[PDB]
Amino acid sequence: LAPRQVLDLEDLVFTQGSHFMANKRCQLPDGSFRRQRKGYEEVHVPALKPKPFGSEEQLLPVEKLPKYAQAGFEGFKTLNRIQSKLYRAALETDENLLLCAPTGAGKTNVALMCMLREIGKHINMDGTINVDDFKIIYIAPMRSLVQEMVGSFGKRLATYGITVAELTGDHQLCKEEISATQIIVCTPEKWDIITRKGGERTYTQLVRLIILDEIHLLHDDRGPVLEALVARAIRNIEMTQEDVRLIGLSATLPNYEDVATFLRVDPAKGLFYFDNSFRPVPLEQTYVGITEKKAIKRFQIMNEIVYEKIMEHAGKNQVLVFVHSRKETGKTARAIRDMCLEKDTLGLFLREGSASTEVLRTEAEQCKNLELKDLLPYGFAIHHAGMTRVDRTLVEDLFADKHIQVLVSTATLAWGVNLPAHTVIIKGTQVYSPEKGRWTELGALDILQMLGRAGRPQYDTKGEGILITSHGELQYYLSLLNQQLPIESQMVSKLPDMLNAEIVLGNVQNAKDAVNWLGYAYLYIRMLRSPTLYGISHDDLKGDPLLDQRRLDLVHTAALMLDKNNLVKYDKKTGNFQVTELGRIASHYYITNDTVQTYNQLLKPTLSEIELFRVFSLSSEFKNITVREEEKLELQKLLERVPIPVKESIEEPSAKINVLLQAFISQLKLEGFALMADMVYVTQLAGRLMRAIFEIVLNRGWAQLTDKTLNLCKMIDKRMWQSMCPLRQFRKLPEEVVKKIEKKNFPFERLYDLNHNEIGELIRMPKMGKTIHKYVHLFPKLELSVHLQPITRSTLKVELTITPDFQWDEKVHGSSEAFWILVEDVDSEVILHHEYFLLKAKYAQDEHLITFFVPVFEPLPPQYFIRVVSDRWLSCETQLPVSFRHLILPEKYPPPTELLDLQPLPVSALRNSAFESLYQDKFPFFNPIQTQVFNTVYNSDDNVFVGAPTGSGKTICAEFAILRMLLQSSEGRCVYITPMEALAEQVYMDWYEKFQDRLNKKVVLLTGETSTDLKLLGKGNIIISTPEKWDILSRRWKQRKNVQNINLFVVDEVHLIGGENGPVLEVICSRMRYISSQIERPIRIVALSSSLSNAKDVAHWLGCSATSTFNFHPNVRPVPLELHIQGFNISHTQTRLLSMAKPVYHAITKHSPKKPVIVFVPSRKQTRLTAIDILTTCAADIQRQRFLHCTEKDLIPYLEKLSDSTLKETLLNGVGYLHEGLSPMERRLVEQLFSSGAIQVVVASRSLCWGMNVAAHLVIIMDTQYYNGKIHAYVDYPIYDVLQMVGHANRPLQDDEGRCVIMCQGSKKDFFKKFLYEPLPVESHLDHCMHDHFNAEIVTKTIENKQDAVDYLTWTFLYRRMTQNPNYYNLQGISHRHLSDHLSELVEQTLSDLEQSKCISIEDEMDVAPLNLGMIAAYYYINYTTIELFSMSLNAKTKVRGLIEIISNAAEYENIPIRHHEDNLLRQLAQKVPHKLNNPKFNDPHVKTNLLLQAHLSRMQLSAELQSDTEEILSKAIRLIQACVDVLSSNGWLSPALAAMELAQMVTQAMWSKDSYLKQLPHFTSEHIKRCTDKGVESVFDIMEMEDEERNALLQLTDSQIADVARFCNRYPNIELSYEVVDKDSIRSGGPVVVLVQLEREEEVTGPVIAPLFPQKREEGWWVVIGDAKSNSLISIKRLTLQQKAKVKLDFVAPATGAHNYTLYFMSDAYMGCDQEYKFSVD
Ligand SMILES: Nc1ncnc2c1ncn2[C@@H]1O[C@H](COP(=O)(O)OP(=O)(O)OP(=O)(O)O)[C@@H](O)[C@H]1O
Ligand SMILES: Nc1ncnc2c1ncn2[C@@H]1O[C@H](COP(=O)(O)OP(=O)(O)O)[C@@H](O)[C@H]1O
Ligand SMILES: Nc1ccc(S(N)(=O)=O)cc1
Ligand SMILES: [Mg+2]
Repeated sequence: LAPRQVLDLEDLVFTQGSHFMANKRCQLPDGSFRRQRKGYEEVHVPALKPKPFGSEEQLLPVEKLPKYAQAGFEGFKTLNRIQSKLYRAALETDENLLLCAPTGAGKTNVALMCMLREIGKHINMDGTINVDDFKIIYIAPMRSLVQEMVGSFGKRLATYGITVAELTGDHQLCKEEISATQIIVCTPEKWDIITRKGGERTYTQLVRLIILDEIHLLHDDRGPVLEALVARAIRNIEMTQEDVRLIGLSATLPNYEDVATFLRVDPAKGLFYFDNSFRPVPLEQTYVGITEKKAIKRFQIMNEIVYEKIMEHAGKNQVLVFVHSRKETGKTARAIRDMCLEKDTLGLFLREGSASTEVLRTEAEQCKNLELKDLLPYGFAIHHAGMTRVDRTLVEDLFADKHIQVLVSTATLAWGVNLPAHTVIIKGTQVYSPEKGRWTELGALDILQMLGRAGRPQYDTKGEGILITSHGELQYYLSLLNQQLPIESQMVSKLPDMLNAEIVLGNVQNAKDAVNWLGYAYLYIRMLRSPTLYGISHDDLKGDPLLDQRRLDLVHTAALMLDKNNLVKYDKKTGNFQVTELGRIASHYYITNDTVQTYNQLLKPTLSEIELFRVFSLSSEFKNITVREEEKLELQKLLERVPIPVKESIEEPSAKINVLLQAFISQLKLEGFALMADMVYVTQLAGRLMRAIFEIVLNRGWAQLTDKTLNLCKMIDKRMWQSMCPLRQFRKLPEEVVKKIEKKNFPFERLYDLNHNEIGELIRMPKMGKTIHKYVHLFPKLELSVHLQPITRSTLKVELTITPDFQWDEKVHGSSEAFWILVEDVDSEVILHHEYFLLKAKYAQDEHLITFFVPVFEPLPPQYFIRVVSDRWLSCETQLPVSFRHLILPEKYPPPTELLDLQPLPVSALRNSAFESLYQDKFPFFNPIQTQVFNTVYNSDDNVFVGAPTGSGKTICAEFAILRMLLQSSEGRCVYITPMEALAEQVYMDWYEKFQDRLNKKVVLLTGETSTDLKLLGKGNIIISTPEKWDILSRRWKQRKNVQNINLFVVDEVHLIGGENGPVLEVICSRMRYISSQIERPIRIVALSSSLSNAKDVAHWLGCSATSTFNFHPNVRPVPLELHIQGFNISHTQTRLLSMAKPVYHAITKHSPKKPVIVFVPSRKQTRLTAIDILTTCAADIQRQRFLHCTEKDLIPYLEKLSDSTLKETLLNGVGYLHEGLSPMERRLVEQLFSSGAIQVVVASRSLCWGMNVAAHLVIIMDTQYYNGKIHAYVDYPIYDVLQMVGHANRPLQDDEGRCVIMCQGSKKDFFKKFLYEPLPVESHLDHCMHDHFNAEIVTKTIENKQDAVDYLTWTFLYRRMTQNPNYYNLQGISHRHLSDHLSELVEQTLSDLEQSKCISIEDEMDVAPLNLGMIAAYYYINYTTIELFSMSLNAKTKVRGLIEIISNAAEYENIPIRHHEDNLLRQLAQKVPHKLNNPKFNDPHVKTNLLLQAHLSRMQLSAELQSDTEEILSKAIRLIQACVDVLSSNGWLSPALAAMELAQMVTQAMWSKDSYLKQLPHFTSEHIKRCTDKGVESVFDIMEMEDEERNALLQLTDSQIADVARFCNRYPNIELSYEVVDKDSIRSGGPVVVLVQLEREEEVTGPVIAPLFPQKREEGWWVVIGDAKSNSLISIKRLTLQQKAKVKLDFVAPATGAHNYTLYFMSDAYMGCDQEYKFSVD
C-alpha cells in the first residue's frame, strides 16, 4: 500500500471558524461615500435598481401552473421573479438544483414546487394521494426556523392530507410520529444523529427528496455536519441505486458553483444564481465601526448611534433592533426611551400614529407583564424567546398590524416569525459563546437572516439596514453582505469524529474506503480549486491531480487519533479499521473522541458519585470553559447549596462545571449572566454524555456504577435528586404539596397502603388527598416472578414473568415504558446478564415471559438478584432474589469418547463390489469418525450410538448397518426414522437411487394415510418415516406382524428428543426397545446424534454398551469450523435486521470472498430483500457481478422457466434465494446453480435449513429470532435449528475449513458462545405430553392397570434423566424414593385427566379400560382434549356452520402460526366471508383457521403464506371431520351426523352447502353455471347421459379441457344399491333386525380421487347409514372402501310393537351429490 505522512492537523485548519475570510480585497458598488465621525467610521452602499425584464421573461400565474399544484397556493395570485425561471426546473424536471438568491427573494416557494412534484407522482387515480409511499426531508439550520417551517408548510399541504412534523432536539430513537409523517423538517445535526444509528434505512428508505436550506452553513463550524450529511446521502443513492433529488438553497456568496458540484448539480441545467439586484425590497445598507475601545464609553457611543439613526423616521416608519441577550432587549428599549426623553426629550409623542389614536389599542393590551406594560403605552416593545409566553405572540400581532413603532428583539425572531420592518439596525455584533468560552463575533448566517428583514414586501419601497460593530478587522461584514465572502470547507476541524461515524456505519472499512469517502466532501472540491489556500502546493497538485496523497495523509492522521483514543483499532500495514464499543457509543451519542478517552481512562467499577461528577466535568466539550472573576462569588454560593461534595476542584473549571450541573438538578435560581449561558450549555450536553457513560458501564457489567450512572441520567432528565419524592415527576401536581409530604419522614412505598382519606390526614391537607391517590397508582410498578431449571452445572435456564401492576394513561406513560432487566451476583457487583424490556401500551396488564441463561460457579452462593429498573422513572424498580438454597445441580457429564488418530480407512475394507461402487466414485478414504465407527456397525449385529457434529458423515454410518442387513438377510427389513419430513424426503432420494436402483431392493417412504402405508411397510426392504407417521402404525404392533419382524431400526438426529415434538420420537424409540426384548429376536437399534454431553443416558436407554457408544466432541468435526458470533445491541428487530445488512456483505468479502455462501434469514420477505441488498452493495463496490461465476448468456435457457420475475433478476447478478413461496421446480433450479458454482450466494429462510441439500463454505445466520404473533413477541431460534444451519458450512472435498458468522441481539451472544462449541445436553418433555400416549396404550391394552403405567415409563429417556437432573422435571426432592413417588404422582394425574375427560375408565383404583371417546382419539391420532371439546360442543341441532367452528377449535390447529402484521390481513378477510364471526380475536390461531377454512370453501385465492397455511390445515381436516361423525353417531343424533358427512365432501372439493354441483368439474367459472342453469343442466348426472357432440357444443372447450374432464368421470363413482331386510316377515320387539346392503360399481376403472383444490391425494370413503328422519335418530352406521364389490351388514333393535317408517342413507366423504336415499319399512 501507499506511504503516508502524519499531518500538523491544527495548522491546515481554518482557525477563525465561520469568521474566516480568504477574501483579501473588497469592492464597493457605486455609492462609496464614507462619513467619518472620528469616534466611528460610516460606510454606505446604496440600494440597487431592479434589472430589466428579458425577452419572454414574464411572471407565471397559478392559473397556468399545472392544475394539481394549485392547492397550497391560495393566498398567491402569481409567481415571483425568481420563481418564474424555476417553474420548469422545479416541477417539470427531476434535476438536482442549486438556487442562489438574496435572502427574502423567495427561494422557499421554489423548494415547495419541488415538493409538489414528488407528491405529483402519487395521485393514485380515484384515491387522492399515496401518503404512505414516500417521504421528504427539509434540512434547516435553526430550530426556530424549523418550527416556523412546519407551521407554514403545514397549512399549505393540509389540503393534501399530508402531514409535516418537527423533529429536532434531544429525541433519542424517536417515536412513531416520524413514521406517520411525510415531510420531516429538522436541523443538520439532528438528521446526522438519526442517520448514524446503524438502523437508519427505516427512516430513509422511502425518502425521495431532501432539501438543504441555507446551505452556505457549509462555511460555519457546523459546516462539516452538512458535508457529512450529503456525502453520506449521495453515496447511498449509488449503493441502493435509488434516485434521490437534492436541492440546495443558498445566499449569494462566492464559490457557489463548487457547492453545485458538491450537490451533483448540472451547471447548464440546475445552477440558478441571482445577484442582489433581485431582493424583495431594494436595500439601503449602512455599516458603522467603532474606532475607539473605551469599553464603558463603548455602550455610550453605541447607544448614541442607535439614537440618531432612529430619529430619522418617527411617525410613519417602523424599526427593528437586534441585540444579543435575553435581557438586552429591555435595557436597550428603555435606554433609548430615556435617551430620547432627557436628550432634548425628542417626542415619543412624535411616534404614536395620528395625534392620539391606536393609542387605546396599545393601552387596551397594556395589562401584560414582563416590562411590556411599561413600553406599550409609549412607542416601544420587546420580543425574546426566553420565558415570554403568550405575550410573545401578541407583540407579533400589533407590530404586523402596524401599531407598535419600535421593536427591539433577540435574533431568534428573525428565524421564528416572518415579520419584516422598514429599517433594521443590528447592535454590537458580539455574542458570548459558551463552547468557545468567551466572546466572539456572531455567525455570518445570523447576520444575513436578520438583515434580510429590512423592508416589508408589500408596504415598503426601500429598506434600511444599519450594522453597528467594531471597526477593528470588521470590513469582513462588507464582504458578507455584498456577495464577496467566499464559502469554504471546515471539514479538517472535525475530521476524526466525522470519519469515526462512517466507520461505525460500515460505510468505510479501511483507509482506502476512507480516502474515497473524502472525495464526496465539499472539502475535496475546494482543495482542488484552491489548493494553496488548503496548504497544498502547486507542484503537488500537478503531480497528483486527484489529491491521492493529501486525502490519504489526512485520513491516516485522523486514524492515528481514533487509535490513540481507542475508538478504532487501526494497523498501519493493511490500513484496516476495526470498530470498538467505545467508538460505537461515541458516534451514537455524538461525543468527541478525546472525551471517550477520558471516560475510558477514569471510569472504573468502584467510582463514587463524587468522582462520577468529577469525570463528567473532564469531558472535552468543556475544554474551553473558564472561571471568570465576575462570577466567583456566585459559584461559591452555589457550591454551598449543592448536595454532592466537589473535592479539590476548588476554583478550577472542573469545579465550575460540576456545581453548574448540580445547581441545575437542585433547580437553583441563577443570577449571573454568562454563568447562566454556561449552565444552559453544559445541561443540554449532559443528557448525552451521561447516557454515554451509562452505556459504557452497562456493557462492562459494572453493577454499581451502572446504577449510579442511570440514576444520574434520570436526575438530569427529571430535574430532581434521587432522595426527593417520586411524585415530583408528575408535572401537574402542585409543588408545595410534594414539599409537604417530603418533610414528613415518610417512605413512598407506604402510600400504596393508604386511601385518599388517610393520605390527606397525614399531609395535613384534605383537599389533595384524592388526587394524590390517582398519581400513586399511575406510578410504574412491576411484579416479578421467577422459575428455575438447571441445564448444566454451569448454566441455569431462568424464566422471568414480569407482571404490570399499575394503571396506564397515554398522557403520562405515552405508548410504552422501557425497563432494564439486570441479573447480578450476591455481592451485587457484577451484571451477569442484562436486557432491555419494552412494555407496549396495547399489551399492558398482559403477561410477559422472559427467558435467558445465567452462569453459575463451583461453590454456589445463596442467591442472585434480578432487578427490573425503569429507563426513565426515578426510584422505579423491583428486585427479586433468586434463591439457590434448594438447587440441585445436575450430575457431571462424562468426557467425550476420544478420537483415535487411526490411519484413514479405504473403501476396500467394505468387501462387496456392488457395495463399494456407490462410494468409490465419491471419496478416496473414510473420515476419522467413520473409520473408528465402522468395525462396530458393519461387522457387529448389535446396537450402536454415534454422536458427532452435523457435517461429519453419520448418514453412511447408518448405511453401514443397512448393508449388513442386506448381506445377512435376503429380504430383510430396516426402519429409518428422521425427525423432519423434509429430511425424510432427502434421504429417500439418496437411498432409493442407492438401494432400489444400484442394489435393486425396494425403498419406501411412509405417508399420512394408514391403509396404503401398511402396504408399503410390507413390500419394503428400507422404510423411511417421520416419527408421527411411524407412531400410528406401531401403536397396534400386536395386530401388525410387519412391525414385529423388523431386523434393523435406525434413529437419526436423536438429540431432537429434547425439542418440540420430541415426545413422539421418544415414545416410538421406547416402543422398539420394549418389543425387541419381548420376542427374543433382538431388533438392532442404531441411533445417530449431534455431540451430546449426556450420551451415556441415551445409550443405556437404547441398549448400547459403553464401548459401542461413540460420542465425539465438536472439535472432532472432519471439516474444522471457524465460528464468529457478532452481537448487535439493538432491541427493535426491524432495526436490528436493517443494521445487519452491511455487516452481511462485509462478512462475505472477508471470510469467503470467492467460495460459496449461504445466508439464513428469519422470513420469506427478508429472503428477497437481503438478496437485493447484496446485489446493490456489490454493484456499489464497483464489482457489479462478482458473484456470477458463469456468463449471463449461459443462464438464459434455465431462467426461461421462471415466473417470479425477481430471482430471474437476482440470479443474473449471481445471487439466488429460497423460500416456500417458490415452486418446487423453482427451488430445484436455484439449488442446482449453487452446487454447480454458477452463483456464489443463496439467501434462504430459516424454515428451509432442514430442506436444503446444499453446502456453502461460509454460512451466515442473520438474526436468530422470529416473530410470534400469538404472544406479540419475538422468540429465539431453537438451538437445534441453529446447529443445523451451521452444518451447512462444510465441504469436505473442497475447503480446508468451514466458516460461520452468527449475527444476534447482544442479549443472545453469551448463550451461543457456550452451546455451539461444547457438547449439547438434552432433556425429555415426555411428561408434558403424557396423556395421548397413555390413552393409546390403554386402547391397545398395553396398559391394563395403574402398575403397567409405572412399568411403561421405565423404558423411556424421561426415566433416566429424572434421576440426573431432578430440578428440571421439578422433582422437589432428590433420588431413589422421590423417583418412585414422582412417577406414581405423574401416572396418577394423567389417568385422572383421562378419566375426567371420558377417555378411560378407572375401576378399583388399580385397573383401567378404554372408553368410547378414548377409542376414537387413538384411532384417528387426535389429541384427547380435541375430542373432549368435540363431545362437549356437539348437540342435536348442530349444523355445518357450528361444525366448522367446532372443528377449527381443534387443539391440532393450536400450532398454526400468526405472523407479523397478519392481524390487519385477517381483519379484512373476516369482513369478506359467508359466515361472520362475533368477537373474533385475530391473534387466535383458531379464528385464523376458521376464516382460512371458509376462504377455501369459497374458492378464494389470497396471500401466499395463507394458501400455504390452508394446506397445513386441510392436511388434518379429514380425520377431524370423520371423528365428529363417530361422536354424533355414538350419541344417536341423525341431523348433525349427515351434515357432518356433507362437510367431509365439500371440504375435499372446496364448495359450499348450496353451491351448484357443476363446480366439481375443472375450468368451470361462476358464469358457466348460469349458462347451464338456464340451459337445463344442473347436475353431473345430466352431462353423462347426453351425447358427446351435444356436450362440447354446450359451452367452450379445448382439447386439453376434454382430456381432464374425461379422466374425471373415469373415477366419479357410479352408484347403485340393492337391499333386503333379513327375516323381513318374522321380526319382533327386542330382537335383531338385519339390513343387508349390496354395493357394486359399474365403472370398473379406478384410480386416485381427483379433488384439484386439495393438497393430499386421498382415497374414496363411504358411509352406509340407517336412521329415523321423523324423530332425528341415528340407528346404525358402517364405514368402508368400495373395492368394486361389497356386502355390508348392519343390525339394530326393534321397538315395542307395530311398524315404523325408516330411512336409508348413502353418503360420500369425497364427492358432492352421489348421495342416495331410500324409504323402507319392517314389521
Ligand atoms: N468419508 C467422506 N468423505 C468426504 N465426504 C463425505 C464422507 N462421508 C460423507 N460425506 C459427505 O459429507 C456430507 C455431510 O455428511 P452427513 O449428511 O452424513 O452429515 P452428518 O454428520 O450425518 O449430519 P446430518 O446427516 O444430520 O447432516 C454429505 O453430503 C456426504 O455426502
Ligand atoms: N409569488 C409570491 N407572491 C407573494 N409573496 C411571495 C411570493 N413568493 C414569495 N413570497 C414571499 O416572500 C417572502 C420571503 O421569501 P421566502 O419564501 O421566505 O424565501 P427566502 O426568504 O429564503 O428568499 C415570504 O414571506 C413569502 O411569503
Ligand atoms: N442499549 C442497549 C440495547 C439493547 C441491549 S441488549 N443487550 O438487550 O441487546 C443492550 C444495550
Ligand atoms: Mg445424520
